[PDB]
Amino acid sequence: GKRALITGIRGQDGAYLAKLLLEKGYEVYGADRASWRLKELGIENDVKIIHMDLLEFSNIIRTIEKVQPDEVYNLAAQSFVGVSFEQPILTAEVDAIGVLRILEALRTVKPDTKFYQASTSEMFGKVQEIPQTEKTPFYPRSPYAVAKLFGHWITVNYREAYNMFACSGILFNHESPLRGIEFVTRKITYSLARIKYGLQDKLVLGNLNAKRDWGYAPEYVEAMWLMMQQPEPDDYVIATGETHTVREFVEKAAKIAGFDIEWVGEGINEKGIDRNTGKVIVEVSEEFFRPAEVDILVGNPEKAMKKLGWKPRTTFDELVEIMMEADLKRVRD
Amino acid sequence: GKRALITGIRGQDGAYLAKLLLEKGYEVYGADRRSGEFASWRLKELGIENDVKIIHMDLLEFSNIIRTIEKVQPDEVYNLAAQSFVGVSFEQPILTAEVDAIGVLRILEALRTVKPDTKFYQASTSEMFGKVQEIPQTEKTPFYPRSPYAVAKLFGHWITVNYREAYNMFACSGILFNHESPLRGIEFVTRKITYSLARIKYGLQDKLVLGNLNAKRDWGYAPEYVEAMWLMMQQPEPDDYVIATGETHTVREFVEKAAKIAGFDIEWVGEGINEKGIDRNTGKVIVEVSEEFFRPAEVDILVGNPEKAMKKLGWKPRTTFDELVEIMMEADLKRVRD
Amino acid sequence: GKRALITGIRGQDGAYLAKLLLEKGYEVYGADASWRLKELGIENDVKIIHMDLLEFSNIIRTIEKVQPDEVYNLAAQSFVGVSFEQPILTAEVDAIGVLRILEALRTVKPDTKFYQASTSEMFGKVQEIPQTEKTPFYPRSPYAVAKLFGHWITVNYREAYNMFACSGILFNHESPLRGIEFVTRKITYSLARIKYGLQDKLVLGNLNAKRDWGYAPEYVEAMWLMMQQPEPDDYVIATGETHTVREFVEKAAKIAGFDIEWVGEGINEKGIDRNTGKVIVEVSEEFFRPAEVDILVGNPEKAMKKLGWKPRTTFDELVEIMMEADLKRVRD
Amino acid sequence: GKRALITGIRGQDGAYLAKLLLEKGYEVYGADGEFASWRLKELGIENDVKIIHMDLLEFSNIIRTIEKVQPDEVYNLAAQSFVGVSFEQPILTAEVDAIGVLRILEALRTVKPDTKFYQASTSEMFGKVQEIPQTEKTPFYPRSPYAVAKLFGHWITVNYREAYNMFACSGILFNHESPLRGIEFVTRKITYSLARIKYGLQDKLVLGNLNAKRDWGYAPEYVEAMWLMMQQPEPDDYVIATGETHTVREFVEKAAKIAGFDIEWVGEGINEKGIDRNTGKVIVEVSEEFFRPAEVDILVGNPEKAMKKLGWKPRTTFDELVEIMMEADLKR
Ligand SMILES: NC(=O)C1=CN([C@@H]2O[C@H](COP(=O)(O)OP(=O)(O)OC[C@H]3O[C@@H](n4cnc5c(N)ncnc54)[C@H](OP(=O)(O)O)[C@@H]3O)[C@@H](O)[C@H]2O)C=CC1
Ligand SMILES: Nc1nc2c(ncn2[C@@H]2O[C@H](COP(=O)(O)OP(=O)(O)O)[C@@H](O)[C@H]2O)c(=O)[nH]1
Repeated sequence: GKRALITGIRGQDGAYLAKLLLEKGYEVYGADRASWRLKELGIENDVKIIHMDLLEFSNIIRTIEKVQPDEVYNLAAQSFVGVSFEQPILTAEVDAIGVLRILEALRTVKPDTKFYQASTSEMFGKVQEIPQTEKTPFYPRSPYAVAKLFGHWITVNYREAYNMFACSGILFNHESPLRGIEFVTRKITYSLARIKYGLQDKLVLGNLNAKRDWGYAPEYVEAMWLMMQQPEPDDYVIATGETHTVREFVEKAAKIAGFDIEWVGEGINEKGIDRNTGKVIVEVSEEFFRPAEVDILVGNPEKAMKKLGWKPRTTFDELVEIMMEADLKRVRD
Repeated sequence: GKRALITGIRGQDGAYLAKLLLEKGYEVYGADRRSGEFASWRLKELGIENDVKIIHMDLLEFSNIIRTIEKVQPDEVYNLAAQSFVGVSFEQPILTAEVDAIGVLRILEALRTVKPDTKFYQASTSEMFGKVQEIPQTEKTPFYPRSPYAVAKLFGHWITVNYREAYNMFACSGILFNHESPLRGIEFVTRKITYSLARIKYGLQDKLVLGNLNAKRDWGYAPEYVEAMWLMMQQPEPDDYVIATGETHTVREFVEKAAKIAGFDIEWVGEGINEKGIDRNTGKVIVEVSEEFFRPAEVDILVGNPEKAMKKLGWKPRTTFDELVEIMMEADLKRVRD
Repeated sequence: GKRALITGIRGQDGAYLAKLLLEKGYEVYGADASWRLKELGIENDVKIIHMDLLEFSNIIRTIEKVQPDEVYNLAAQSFVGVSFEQPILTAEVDAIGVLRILEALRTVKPDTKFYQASTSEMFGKVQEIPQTEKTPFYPRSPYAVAKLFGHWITVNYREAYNMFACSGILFNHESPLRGIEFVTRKITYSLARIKYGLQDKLVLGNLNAKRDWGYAPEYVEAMWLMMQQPEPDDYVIATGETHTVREFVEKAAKIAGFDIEWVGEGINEKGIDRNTGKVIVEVSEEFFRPAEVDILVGNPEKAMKKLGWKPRTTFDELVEIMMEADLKRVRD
Repeated sequence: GKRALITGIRGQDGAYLAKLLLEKGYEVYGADGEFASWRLKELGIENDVKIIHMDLLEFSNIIRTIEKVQPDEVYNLAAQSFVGVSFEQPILTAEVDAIGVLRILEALRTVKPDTKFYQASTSEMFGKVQEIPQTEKTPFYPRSPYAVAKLFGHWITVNYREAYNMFACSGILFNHESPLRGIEFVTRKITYSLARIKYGLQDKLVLGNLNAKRDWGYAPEYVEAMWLMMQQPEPDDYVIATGETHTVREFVEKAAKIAGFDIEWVGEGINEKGIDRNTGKVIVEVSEEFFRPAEVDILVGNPEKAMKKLGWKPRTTFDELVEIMMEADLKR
């Protein structure tokens, strides 16, 4: 029975990771500064919530002293790229300096602690190779990305300089029913469900050609745990290795939702018609439609599949189905 | 008339940059954390102490930085400050990040808000290459920091790039390799060597204790490097440049050439950590390697390829390694003769 | 409609201040759902925004974006006990946090009116009885020490940059919005339940503890009054009189149908309802602390003279407002 | 042998304390440049003091230091001690002179509680004096971010004594100069100036308020007081001053004499000018440029308690001091 400490406990990954660790018999302490996610997973009463703020050092030190964890998963952050352009300094304090604060607190009070840093594919920014691996040169394109890159390297440096068990997971996009409404995958499934129940009329999106490497969040936090259970600390890219367009997602979700969508038109004037009603379910707005991105983010996780035995167990279709089902259920109630 | 704001004004680079811009008709405002009665010594030694306006601006106080930009309204800002000590960064990692990484973003953000048309130069370092991924290293060599200082600087470099690409601000990042001068700080091997030999020749000192005499370094002449900073800032489009000599020399060579200039015919008797420098001239021991500094042969060779600087800025090393060693040794022999 | 910014919006004071400011035509921005805002019916009228007192830049942009005319710093890590365990964190919010706001205003909008929420805790080892603005401070906890910094840095920004910065030294104030962890709500809320079977007995601490208790709505009004004066100044906001935890339990119990008779002493004191001859109130070693030697009571006359402020609710009415309110809640 | 850890080792008081403690057989460890240790060199102890890197802002760094040094006595003499800079960098000043004190205390509490601790408090905390002279009992009234931050360091030190039972002292020292005094302060300015004005390396001397009555003492004697109170059976706070005041004007007069000058104070106000009644050449001007935001007029302390309990008292005379400083600079 080990003790794990999860920052960002209220988010998609913290929630699912909490679930996973509890099933493996851990005592789970969620760092926070009630959560609808822990509750939806039915574990809000088994997750021990304690205070901790990555913005200040002394409270982190004391939290480690009191909790004495075996494993610390830092999934906490200001993860919105957009916001980071407006609040770059605050973003840096949490996503960059905050990472160091924990490492320095573990170095100072409990050096035998395992540390996982939640890195992102956003660090590859203007991709230097396709697909991307642990050896692909980084090229951040937003304050958020630059702060994350800092967190990455500072985690590698503490591993090399103090021989601490510090891992860095360079994770690519991963969704789930607990995904924020702010995200395209959830927006699509949430919206479609509502439309099917008259609570909404049309699904308004951006470029339907945008491509992403989408995975199933539960399987991703599992890779986090896997990294942490190895004899030697290392960093891994975690992704599916394939990309899909926003159109494939809408299209497949609309299908599961019962619609018989049939695209027509192109560009900003694209539309999806439900051949079951004859009305337009989806349409593109200039408000969202942005320039087709030449840089393609898709990771090559063979290193993780190799050393960790990790591998996606959900196909893109299964993921789309899971999310659409969950949201068809949510809207009914 | 143009006006420049230089952080770390009282340091080696800041002092030379100030001297250079003053010669170009610039109005020079500066700021340095190190104050006191001997702090502006580099400014006194170059004779520009009364030609530089010193203001208070700490890289950790955002409101102070903002007020400074508002009041000074600079045309060019050169961020040359920093707690530039690799060693100390392990003992003060967060403070190091707050100054060398976030301090960069504080200046940029106050510039974007107060006077967005201000040119900005960030003093990045070859330390960001750390475990060199390519030999030599160019602007394209993947970075691999090996210390909180290197990692912070990496943030400082990228945040600078991002502001150039995202806000179309004129922001430059100069990746400079070691550059020495008589103004270099005693802490560095170069001043340590010359300042020590000078004290040895004049009997004020016993011996010179160093680390591995095989350590290779790409040493350049400071005055030429700050000139490269000004060059970058005068280009139509901002960019980043590797500024180095492109060739290395061993700490041993530096001691030898320097020893002579001081009146010593050094002969190297020993192996590695047992190596010793005996002046045939008097059969006495001048140099010995203490295990206190020694470090096994480094597999990583830090050597920069400044060909891009040559092509766009028309910049290249002019002073020679022998001229550099000589310039430094003479400056300290002179300092000791007082 | 003037624009106001309130840190600590979800707390008792923040909730009541926002209601007072809204009735007066203000645009209210609250820095941080909250059951209090919803209970006052102003949840949809308070514009919620983000602001963290532990970091400086986010505060700057918030001021540059809201351009508030009045700022009320009611946010804080206000737990003496917890402050002994987290002294540094406490200082960063209750001491440096105040300076971060003031420094933001000074840098971006100097004509902004600023109110700092100080506490009688700064009198700690009371140097006079009662305590006034002229009473020497003597903080007895990291919390009180931090708040003291908050008070003085506020005085210094007024005198150095000539800013309209006020500091109100407020004593205890209660209301139906007080948290259950506080003695007064615990009393009324408990009695209500006991009256409807939901609970068995009320377990308190030293029933001899004496306190200067006021009505929160009147205290946040003094805050606003301070901010409307010609000149900025500091004021002690209190009732000037005190009562024991016993008087409170008793008066409330009488509103809850009980008829308490006190038997026992110190840690062995117990209250009995004659009407039903049963032990309702009892003291336990868990909540028992010796009778504070530092008698905390404020003389609010300066507030009368310059603000024309004074308590307008009796201790009895305060107990009634709370007891009645929690009886209604328990029913529904 | 006794082991002491001093912060601000290269500062004025830090250097003298190092000298004195070495003289008493202590192992000295100091935390804090190519000429930075110029003070240690001047007192020729530069090689008897072990230097370690510890910054008042890096808590983890402070902990490792106590852990590595295991000091018996800790004297915190480091600080961003510039009332002026204080207004330009109020947050940084607080983090170092206020929270910085707390980080040490907290590091001592958890790594080595039995360590004696000394906080370098200051008379600047009395600001707009509430009594004349000022004693340990004179209510404080800070007039700058520096003063306010220090006030926190004082109270936080007191609280760690009273609450955690630690040996924590707070020395409320009044202004004290020496030849090592920083060139930023008025005293070292005047003497460093005249050794120039009257040497053709400068014209005149521009000063601000030539009326600020100041209690001036001799640095070496004041650091003696620190060691003394730290040696008492019980920790406590003490006021350390000469109990005698002299205006900046009065200081210049004598300070100039030791170089050849006969004041001719002509003109009251910003138009005040002091000419040499000898070579008939004006050598002293004025300018609002040197008038502080919230100035502290009179400052005179009553070191009566230090006398009774520590036996401490000022020896060097005001003139002896002016002489000491004026000569070391004439020489330089
Ligand atoms: N989702 C993805 O597809 C990918 C995510 N990641 C990264 O993985 C991590 C977890 O992902 P996910 O759950 O979706 O992200 P979230 O955005 O949900 O995680 C943010 C969490 O951080 C907490 N938090 C914010 N500031 C602080 C602070 N100062 N101190 C402590 N906690 C704080 C938040 O709490 P509160 O609610 O109180 O603000 C919230 O629970 C993030 O760091 C993200 O950047 C990387 C690659 C892909
Ligand atoms: N620094 C400084 N202080 C001056 C000057 N002229 C007058 N003063 C006053 O001298 C007094 C003492 O100044 P200083 O030695 O710097 O000490 P401090 O006031 O304790 O920081 C203050 O009240 C100043 O306002 C001047 O030119 N420089």
